[PDB]
Amino acid sequence: GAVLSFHNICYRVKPVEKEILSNINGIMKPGLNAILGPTGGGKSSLLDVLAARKDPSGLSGDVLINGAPRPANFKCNSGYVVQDDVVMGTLTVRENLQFSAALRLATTMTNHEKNERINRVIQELGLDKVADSKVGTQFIRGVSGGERKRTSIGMELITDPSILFLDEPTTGLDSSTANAVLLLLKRMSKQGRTIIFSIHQPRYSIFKLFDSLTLLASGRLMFHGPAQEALGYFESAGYHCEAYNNPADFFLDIINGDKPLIEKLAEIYVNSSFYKETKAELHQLSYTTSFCHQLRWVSKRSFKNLLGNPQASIAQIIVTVVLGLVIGAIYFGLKNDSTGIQNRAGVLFFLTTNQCFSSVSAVELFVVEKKLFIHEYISGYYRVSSYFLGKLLSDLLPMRMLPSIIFTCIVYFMLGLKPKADAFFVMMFTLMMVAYSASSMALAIAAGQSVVSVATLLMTICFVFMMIFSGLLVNLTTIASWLSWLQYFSIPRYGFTALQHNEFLGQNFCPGLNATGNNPCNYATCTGEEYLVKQGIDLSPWGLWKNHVALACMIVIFLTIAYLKLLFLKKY
Amino acid sequence: GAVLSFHNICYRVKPVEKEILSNINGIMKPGLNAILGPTGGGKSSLLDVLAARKDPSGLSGDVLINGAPRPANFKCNSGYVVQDDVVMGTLTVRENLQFSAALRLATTMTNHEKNERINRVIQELGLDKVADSKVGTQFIRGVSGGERKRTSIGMELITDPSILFLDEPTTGLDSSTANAVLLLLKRMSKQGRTIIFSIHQPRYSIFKLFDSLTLLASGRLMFHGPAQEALGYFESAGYHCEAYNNPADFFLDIINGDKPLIEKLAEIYVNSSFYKETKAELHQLSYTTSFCHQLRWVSKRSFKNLLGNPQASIAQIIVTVVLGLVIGAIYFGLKNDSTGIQNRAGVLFFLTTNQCFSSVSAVELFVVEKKLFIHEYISGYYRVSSYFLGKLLSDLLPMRMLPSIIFTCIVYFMLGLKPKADAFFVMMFTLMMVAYSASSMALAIAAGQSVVSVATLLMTICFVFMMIFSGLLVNLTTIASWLSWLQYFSIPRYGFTALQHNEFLGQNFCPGLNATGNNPCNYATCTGEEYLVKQGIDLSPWGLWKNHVALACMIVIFLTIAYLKLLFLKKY
Ligand SMILES: CCCCCCCCCCCC(=O)OC[C@H](COP(=O)(O)OCC[N+](C)(C)C)OC(=O)CCCCCCCCCCC
Ligand SMILES: CCCCCCCCCCCC(=O)OC[C@H](COP(=O)(O)OCC[N+](C)(C)C)OC(=O)CCCCCCCCCCC
Ligand SMILES: CC[C@@]1(O)C(=O)OCc2c1cc1n(c2=O)Cc2cc3c(CN(C)C)c(O)ccc3nc2-1
Ligand SMILES: Nc1ncnc2c1ncn2[C@@H]1O[C@H](COP(=O)(O)OP(=O)(O)OP(=O)(O)O)[C@@H](O)[C@H]1O
Ligand SMILES: Nc1ncnc2c1ncn2[C@@H]1O[C@H](COP(=O)(O)OP(=O)(O)OP(=O)(O)O)[C@@H](O)[C@H]1O
Ligand SMILES: CC(C)CCC[C@@H](C)[C@H]1CC[C@H]2[C@@H]3CC=C4C[C@@H](O)CC[C@]4(C)[C@H]3CC[C@]12C
Ligand SMILES: CC(C)CCC[C@@H](C)[C@H]1CC[C@H]2[C@@H]3CC=C4C[C@@H](O)CC[C@]4(C)[C@H]3CC[C@]12C
Ligand SMILES: CC(C)CCC[C@@H](C)[C@H]1CC[C@H]2[C@@H]3CC=C4C[C@@H](O)CC[C@]4(C)[C@H]3CC[C@]12C
Ligand SMILES: CC(C)CCC[C@@H](C)[C@H]1CC[C@H]2[C@@H]3CC=C4C[C@@H](O)CC[C@]4(C)[C@H]3CC[C@]12C
Repeated sequence: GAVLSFHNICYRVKPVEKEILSNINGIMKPGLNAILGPTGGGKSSLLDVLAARKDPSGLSGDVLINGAPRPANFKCNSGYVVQDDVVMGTLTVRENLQFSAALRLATTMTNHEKNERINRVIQELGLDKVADSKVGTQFIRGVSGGERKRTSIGMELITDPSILFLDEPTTGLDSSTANAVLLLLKRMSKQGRTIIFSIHQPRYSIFKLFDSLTLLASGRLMFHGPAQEALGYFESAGYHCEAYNNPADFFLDIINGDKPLIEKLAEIYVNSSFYKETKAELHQLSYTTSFCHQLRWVSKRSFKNLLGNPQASIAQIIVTVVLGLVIGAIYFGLKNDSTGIQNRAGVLFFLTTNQCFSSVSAVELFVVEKKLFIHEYISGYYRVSSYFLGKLLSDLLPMRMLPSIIFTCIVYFMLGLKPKADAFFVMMFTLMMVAYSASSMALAIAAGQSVVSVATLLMTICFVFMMIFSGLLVNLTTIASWLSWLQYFSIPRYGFTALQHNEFLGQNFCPGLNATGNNPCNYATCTGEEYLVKQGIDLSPWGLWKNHVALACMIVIFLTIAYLKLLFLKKY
Repeated sequence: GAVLSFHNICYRVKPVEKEILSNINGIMKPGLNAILGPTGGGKSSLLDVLAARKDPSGLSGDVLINGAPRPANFKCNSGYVVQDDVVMGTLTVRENLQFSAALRLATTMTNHEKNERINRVIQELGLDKVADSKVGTQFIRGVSGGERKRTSIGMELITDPSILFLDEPTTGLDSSTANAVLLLLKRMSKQGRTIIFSIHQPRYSIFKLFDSLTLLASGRLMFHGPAQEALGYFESAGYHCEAYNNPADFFLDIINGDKPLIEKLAEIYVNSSFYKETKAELHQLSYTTSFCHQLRWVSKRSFKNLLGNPQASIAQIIVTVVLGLVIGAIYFGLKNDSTGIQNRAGVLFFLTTNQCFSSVSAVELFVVEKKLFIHEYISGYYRVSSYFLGKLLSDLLPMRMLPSIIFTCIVYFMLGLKPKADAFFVMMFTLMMVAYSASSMALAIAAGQSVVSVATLLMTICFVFMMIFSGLLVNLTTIASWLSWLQYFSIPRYGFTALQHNEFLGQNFCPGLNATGNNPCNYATCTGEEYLVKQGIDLSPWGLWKNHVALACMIVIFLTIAYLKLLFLKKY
């Protein structure tokens, strides 16, 4: 079996440094081990500390498995259940179990066998009635909290872990289901699996199931040893219970007071035989799956989440179509007359801005998953690179490409723009590039930010500032010499400039050309080239492709920054 | 005392109609009355049904207080605690208690006395350590769940209610605090207060506190009567417990199975003496505070929430200032030259759009409170009109007015616009009006909508469509005769038109005027009046003020629509 141990553990949290956990020692031999205590004692903190999930800065003690230190593949053989559930709502139960099993369990086993285990676990936890039901979403009524909790438990139970940690496995579950869950854990722990869990308000039948007990309170350790001997240990010191029915309530009624009480009990413990014995024993003793597989399964999960979140995919497509048709009707039949310039520039500007501002929604779905991503990374699911590229090939690439195609296909021929294929495809390509660059910038800004409202604000502000330098609201030749340099950071500038260059080039907007020919007018701006020059634009085709290479470089740089912001993030 | 009763209750929920509650009967005499049952049984549903919070369409039975029907002032003397807490996070505990006491309790009592009661309740619930701490927020670490729950309880406990309903008063609380809470309830119920509550996993000491028991399961009623006699009732029929320690666990172990089991037990009950007796008894028996006070306290709460939510007030002000300065630097020194027209129109358009699009954030804070508003309305806090006007005088009026002032004060003199006071104040007034109209439209759209992402999408789309008709992106004289009518629904059109009219009117943009004077150029658009005409604008001052009256009418109409959308909302 696995004989976990610890000695002289202490912990600190930061400015001022608070000591959540003080001197703690104990041994957790195979079987069933529990951690009772009141709220705020330090239950969850200790549990994470034992499962290598707290920053090692505060930790100041030795955690040893079987005497030898922590194995490097430790996280590949231990499961951890979270106090607050982390389960993708837009998926079903079975999808999530398949995902966890697929990424964590080895791929030598056939898919039929993994599905077999999944069915077995569903039976064990009593989830047949909601096996295929969707977990909670803001649009669909969610499954009951108990079923969600059992799902979180199963996602880790399927891994066949030799060591298992649970933080409040039974919170909100009715008594019968909780009894079923714990009987299952006992049946499993009688095979060598070393289980460690916290719990609130057990019943006596449960309390007889224990094999080792730990009692945390205000950081300090009150008692550690066999479950049976705890009552007698207290009996000797005092509190002749003889009246309470459930020993757990009795144990807490002493912590809660029913010189300082905490210190008194803790010193009684350190003067107990149990602590001497455990100090004696302590002193005496002292990735699974390749890159491609991770990428594929992450991308599939994101496919499903995106299709199930119908405010960034379907709403976006529909509004794009409606806008395209409306624009087509409004600007219909563009004329080479006085009004031609205004309409043409306006439509191009609108398309550019809409592409730029349509990326906020997609990244926002990337922000919310932060916590989920951290939990899944620590647990040992996927690398960082895999998660990044997966979310890219699932969200950024597919959905952002379509709007440009639809917009151009509808608009170009209704309005009456340049009647050449080259211009058509150039317009489509340019819109794609601005869209991707905006999404990249949003990812860079919003990567590793917990809150969405702040990120949305920042991105919106940045886009506004970029828009002021587009080329239509202000003429860029009037910009002061000490601020024109800012115009090179503007995505809309490159997109709009490139769209204007390929449209106005072969155009003349003064209808009377013989009349215009004899005496041209100084302040007339008849032709497209003159307007182009006045806005400060080159005429050479290099003057067009320069914007595209700039956009590509921006894409590369911003994606790299996002990857690093994720990499040096605090995953603890 | 208060002798509640019910008879033949049934309930339905809708398309297909599901019957959540079947035949139910019982009496809840003064004292302590509990409602045990498993998840999904119908606990919360029954509790709401008894407290007049379910739509009366499904209800099909008689709820009688002391034989006489439900008094009209019933909600003025009964408190109701919610299963999921509804407590304003941005406030402290004491602020919330003051708010509830101020609006619900009468104003004859002095404020010192109300504060006295608040302190007493804080002592009763054990919240001295977190009395002034802020409740959970997305920026500040939140207080523990137990303290939040106790706060929700106190907000209703302070009312001195003759009848009190609780849905899971003790969920997540540690045993000691829960014991304290229930001992408090018992001490209070021994004075005539009739308490009715649900609960999960009581302990035996608690179970002895009961005076009446109700056992719901899958809608059906399993047992109703004195707490003591329940065990013997089962004993007679079966299940010779004699082994379980806590009777509550025993009672549920029979519902959960530890021809159909549910129907069998229910029929055993209807064949019991208890049901005969209660059927016999049933057959035998068968605003506080004015408008101004509500308005003031609602407005104060919104002051505090807005100042505590630093993403719609402080961020907005700061970004406004930064944008104003940047604009001032960019367009600095506008010249009456060829470029004058483009820069002038662009700056005006930008200000208009920014005012229009800056209203999404404020309304979004109005959306999230929907659920809270419904709960507070039903409980009997405030009228609808009060809540509306309060949120208006707190959020819409103050914050939306400032941006225009700041924008104009900074911009007008840096750029070099019309050097006349009249134009300055006209510009300020116009910006105010567009801002208010946009906020009104957002309120109309977002009133009575549960989700924020959908509302944000809708408002953004509407503003975009309005913007396409502003007057700059497209010339409105080229619009087809069968779509120009849509331009009269555009707020930015009125604002932008009014800003342009008072600026370009006294301007000439062709620098060589003697050169221009001898031979004017057809396609020249030198003066401001010509450009104004070409965009399709009247020159008479009525041609300016018409936009303002239109904006005012839009404001009035949209606010009225919002009020009605709230009024005919389903408050049940
Ligand atoms: C003048 C108008 C035209 C020019 C507009 C320029 C926009 C540039 C946008 C890209 C910047 C970027 O990508 O920011 C990248 C930075 C990089 O973060 P980090 O340093 O690696 O943090 C490391 C974190 N650790 C320690 C955990 C690793 O992300 C941020 O700081 C997030 C906030 C950025 C706000 C930027 C607002 C800029 C407003 C400019 C107003 C004049
Ligand atoms: C060219 C410039 C275009 C400008 C368009 C501006 C439209 C503004 C209308 C506001 C009406 C309003 O807000 O009314 C309020 C309505 C609902 O009202 P209700 O049914 O009474 O709900 C009360 C029901 N109760 C009483 C039972 C509770 O909200 C909405 O419908 C929100 C959807 C509006 C979508 C607008 C999309 C426009 C697309 C146009 C494509 C050509
Ligand atoms: C989508 C229309 C447009 O992109 C455009 O092409 O013209 C200009 C402009 C636009 C959108 C927005 N703004 C603008 O000035 C300001 C703005 C704020 C928005 C906010 C508030 N931000 C200031 C954080 C949102 O929450 C959601 C969408 C938002 N969209 C916009
Ligand atoms: N990262 C942290 N930053 C600040 N305070 C913390 C941090 N982690 C814990 N604490 C503080 O330590 C105290 C106890 O936290 P802890 O995680 O141990 O809860 P707990 O004892 O396990 O009870 P429960 O399971 O119900 O959450 C709390 O007051 C908490 O504020
Ligand atoms: N408005 C509703 N729409 C759809 N289903 C509903 C609605 N109200 C109740 N139900 C369903 O009726 C069943 C019983 O719901 P109920 O509210 O009574 O549970 P409960 O008594 O509150 O238990 P608990 O408080 O622990 O969650 C549930 O399956 C629930 O989904
Ligand atoms: C119908 C037209 C005229 C409306 C204009 C387009 C916008 C306002 C409409 C078009 C289709 C709509 C979507 C249609 C379907 C869904 C799925 C539903 O579970 C939530 C709302 C949501 C996401 C709608 C949001 C609003 C929406 C995007
Ligand atoms: C951290 C982020 C914002 C870095 C910003 C880097 C951007 C602005 C850099 C990356 C590559 C650069 C471009 C490289 C080459 C060209 C072609 C030249 O004939 C004009 C300048 C131009 C177009 C540069 C403009 C600035 C540019 C686009
Ligand atoms: C481009 C310029 C104008 C950006 C303006 C950003 C300023 C105005 C915004 C951006 C993010 C905002 C911060 C977001 C979160 C917090 C944490 C909170 O505990 C105090 C307020 C504080 C610190 C906000 C203050 C306002 C803030 C700093
Ligand atoms: C439910 C919502 C969309 C109501 C829409 C009502 C708006 C569009 C109505 C309300 C008041 C109306 C305005 C009242 C007076 C004038 C002045 C006149 O010289 C031109 C028309 C104009 C400007 C009207 C246009 C239409 C108008 C603005």
